[PDB]
Amino acid sequence: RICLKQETTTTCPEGEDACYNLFWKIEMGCGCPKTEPYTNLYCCKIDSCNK
Amino acid sequence: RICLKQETTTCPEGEDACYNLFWKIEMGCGCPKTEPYTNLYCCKIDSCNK
Ligand SMILES: [Cl-]
Ligand SMILES: [Cl-]
Ligand SMILES: [Cl-]
Ligand SMILES: [Cl-]
Ligand SMILES: [Cl-]
Ligand SMILES: [Zn+2]
Repeated sequence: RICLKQETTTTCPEGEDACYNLFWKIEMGCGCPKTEPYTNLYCCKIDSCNK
Repeated sequence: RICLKQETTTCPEGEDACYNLFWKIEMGCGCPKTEPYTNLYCCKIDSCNK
Protein backbone atom coordinates (compact mmCIF):
# COMPACT_ATOMS: atom_id res chain seq x y z
CA ARG A 1 0.00 0.00 0.00
CA ILE A 2 1.08 3.55 -0.82
CA CYS A 3 -0.57 6.60 0.76
CA LEU A 4 -0.38 10.37 0.52
CA LYS A 5 1.46 11.88 3.48
CA GLN A 6 1.31 15.16 5.43
CA GLU A 7 2.37 15.47 9.08
CA THR A 8 4.47 13.17 -0.48
CA THR A 9 3.64 9.54 -1.23
CA THR A 10 4.95 6.91 1.19
CA THR A 11 4.90 3.14 1.17
CA CYS A 12 3.33 1.73 4.29
CA PRO A 13 4.94 -1.09 6.26
CA GLU A 14 3.91 -4.67 5.64
CA GLY A 15 0.47 -5.33 7.05
CA GLU A 16 -0.77 -1.73 7.19
CA ASP A 17 -3.50 -1.99 4.56
CA ALA A 18 -5.24 1.39 4.93
CA CYS A 19 -4.60 5.07 4.30
CA TYR A 20 -6.13 7.89 6.29
CA ASN A 21 -7.11 11.54 6.21
CA LEU A 22 -7.82 13.14 9.60
CA PHE A 23 -9.28 16.58 10.30
CA TRP A 24 -9.62 18.16 13.73
CA LYS A 25 -5.28 19.96 12.11
CA ILE A 26 -4.75 18.07 8.85
CA GLU A 27 -2.90 14.72 8.77
CA MET A 28 -2.49 12.19 5.98
CA GLY A 29 -0.68 8.88 6.10
CA CYS A 30 -0.71 5.13 6.58
CA GLY A 31 -3.03 3.16 8.76
CA CYS A 32 -6.30 4.25 10.27
CA PRO A 33 -5.91 5.81 13.72
CA LYS A 34 -8.14 4.09 16.24
CA THR A 35 -7.35 6.08 19.38
CA GLU A 36 -6.57 9.55 17.96
CA PRO A 37 -9.07 12.41 18.31
CA TYR A 38 -10.61 13.73 15.13
CA THR A 39 -13.41 15.80 13.70
CA ASN A 40 -13.51 14.11 10.28
CA LEU A 41 -11.66 10.84 9.68
CA TYR A 42 -11.37 9.05 6.33
CA CYS A 43 -9.72 5.67 5.91
CA CYS A 44 -9.49 3.77 2.66
CA LYS A 45 -7.69 0.73 1.35
CA ILE A 46 -6.57 1.81 -2.13
CA ASP A 47 -3.21 3.25 -3.11
CA SER A 48 -3.20 7.01 -2.65
CA CYS A 49 -6.88 7.15 -1.74
CA ASN A 50 -6.58 9.60 1.17
CA LYS A 51 -6.74 13.07 -0.38
CA ARG B 1 -25.57 13.56 18.14
CA ILE B 2 -27.99 12.58 15.40
CA CYS B 3 -26.84 10.49 12.41
CA LEU B 4 -28.20 9.08 9.16
CA LYS B 5 -28.90 5.34 9.40
CA GLN B 6 -28.72 2.42 6.97
CA GLU B 7 -28.33 -1.26 7.96
CA THR B 8 -32.90 8.99 11.05
CA THR B 9 -31.47 8.26 14.52
CA THR B 10 -30.21 9.93 17.68
CA CYS B 11 -27.13 8.25 19.11
CA PRO B 12 -26.91 7.07 22.70
CA GLU B 13 -25.42 9.44 25.28
CA GLY B 14 -21.77 9.72 24.81
CA GLU B 15 -21.49 8.49 21.20
CA ASP B 16 -20.20 11.65 19.50
CA ALA B 17 -19.49 10.42 15.95
CA CYS B 18 -21.35 9.22 12.86
CA TYR B 19 -20.03 6.80 10.28
CA ASN B 20 -20.36 5.71 6.68
CA LEU B 21 -18.78 2.32 5.91
CA PHE B 22 -18.28 0.66 2.51
CA TRP B 23 -16.84 -2.79 1.83
CA LYS B 24 -21.86 -3.39 1.80
CA ILE B 25 -23.19 0.03 2.80
CA GLU B 26 -23.77 0.91 6.47
CA MET B 27 -24.52 4.24 8.08
CA GLY B 28 -25.03 4.98 11.74
CA CYS B 29 -23.71 6.12 15.09
CA GLY B 30 -20.20 5.74 16.33
CA CYS B 31 -17.08 4.93 14.38
CA PRO B 32 -16.47 1.17 14.17
CA LYS B 33 -12.96 0.35 15.32
CA THR B 34 -12.82 -3.40 14.75
CA GLU B 35 -15.18 -3.83 11.76
CA PRO B 36 -13.78 -4.57 8.27
CA TYR B 37 -14.10 -1.88 5.63
CA THR B 38 -12.86 -0.66 2.28
CA ASN B 39 -13.76 3.02 2.75
CA LEU B 40 -14.61 4.37 6.21
CA TYR B 41 -15.74 7.92 7.03
CA CYS B 42 -16.40 9.10 10.56
CA CYS B 43 -17.47 12.62 11.44
CA LYS B 44 -18.65 14.49 14.49
CA ILE B 45 -21.46 16.71 13.20
CA ASP B 46 -25.18 15.99 13.19
CA SER B 47 -26.10 14.09 10.02
CA CYS B 48 -22.62 14.28 8.53
CA ASN B 49 -22.32 10.69 7.31
CA LYS B 50 -23.92 10.72 3.88
CL1 LIG C 1 -4.30 -1.06 8.81
CL1 LIG D 1 -1.52 0.66 11.53
CL1 LIG E 1 -5.66 -0.35 11.55
CL1 LIG F 1 -26.75 16.72 19.32
CL1 LIG G 1 -25.15 18.78 17.79
ZN1 LIG H 1 -26.96 18.02 17.78
